[PDB]
Amino acid sequence: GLDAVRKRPGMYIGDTDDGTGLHHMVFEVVDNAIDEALAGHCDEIIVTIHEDESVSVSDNGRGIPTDIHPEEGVSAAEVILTILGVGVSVVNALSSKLHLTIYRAGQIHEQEYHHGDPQYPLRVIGETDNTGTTVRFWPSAETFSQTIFNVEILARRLRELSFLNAGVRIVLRDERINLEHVYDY
Ligand SMILES: Cc1[nH]c(C(=O)Nc2nc3c(O[C@@H](C)c4ccccc4)cc(C(=O)O)cc3s2)c(Cl)c1Cl
Repeated sequence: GLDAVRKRPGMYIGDTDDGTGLHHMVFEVVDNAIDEALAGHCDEIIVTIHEDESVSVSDNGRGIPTDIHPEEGVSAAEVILTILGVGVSVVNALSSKLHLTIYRAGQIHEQEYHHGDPQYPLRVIGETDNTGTTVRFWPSAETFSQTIFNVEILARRLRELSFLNAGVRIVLRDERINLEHVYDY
């Protein structure tokens, strides 16, 4: 039901004009990585503001499940990204593009979406000794009247999450000003 999200984004992500809803897009992805840390699976989260104005969030948790979901006939990861915290499916719906990478059970999986529509089924692209999830997303300029992330707004929330989740190392990178901050209680 991502149609409803695109039609009334304010109801799902908050104010699309004043910067709050825009930064909520990053916070929703980070909150999924924090849940992975609370469960004891993740101890490092890297949040990057890219030169292209996109944001990536990488965790070293379990990685989103990749096995086919019986009811849906597609990867569990696709079901989580494409069917309605508000959930990462809201971030996907309101992103012109989203790139998902999963490191799980010795394999690297990827899927790309445009406005929440998968471009191809989740595919294995290589081998890895690591586990975790990376989401890179480009917020839709059709939804958000401002799409430029403020490193100070992200920094304040990441500092809070670092404090509240001691033992998670949170790295904030802003490629636009070559900034890196490490939050580790
Ligand atoms: C940056 C980032 N990281 C994650 C992330 O790691 N999420 C993971 N979710 C699971 C998991 O629950 C799935 C089936 C589920 C997700 C939402 C609601 C209900 C169910 C199950 C398992 C498992 O059984 O191994 C592992 C994971 S890891 C997300 Cl989402 C985002 Cl965004």
